[PDB]
Amino acid sequence: MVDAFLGTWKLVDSKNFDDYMKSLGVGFATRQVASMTKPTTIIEKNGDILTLKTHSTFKNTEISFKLGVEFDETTADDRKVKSIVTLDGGKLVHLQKWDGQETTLVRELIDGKLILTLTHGTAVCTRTYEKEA
Ligand SMILES: CCCCCCCCCCCCCCCCCC(=O)O
Repeated sequence: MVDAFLGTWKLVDSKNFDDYMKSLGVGFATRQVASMTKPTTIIEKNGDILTLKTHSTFKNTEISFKLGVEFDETTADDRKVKSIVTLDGGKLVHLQKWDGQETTLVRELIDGKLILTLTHGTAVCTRTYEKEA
């Protein structure tokens, strides 16, 4: 049900990522490098386990999860969170919880592009990824 999300994706547009990072308490120097970084996101499946890799010249991350089953995660900015990823309205919705805080990472396909919407506090960031062959 997730299959159109699978593959290798490259960042091609970013709006309000600094706002999002600052809301999370990321320091200025990290925000500065991150603002010029273009990650590659690789989404693969093996049975109902999904692996999501984010690779860049700055930070790399990898998570594996079953849809609808909570997992522990340590984010790129070193938050230790309780996470769950589900399909909702055809969107891949990743909710992270820690210290009573929450943030959502929502992925939706629009005209073949992967749109990642990141919300924390009032900050709303929209990052667009395009498929690599
Ligand atoms: C792994 C590369 C992530 C993007 C560059 C480094 C950012 C580090 C500080 C902010 C981390 C916030 C949580 C992760 C944001 C992921 C954004 C994305 O996948 O495009």
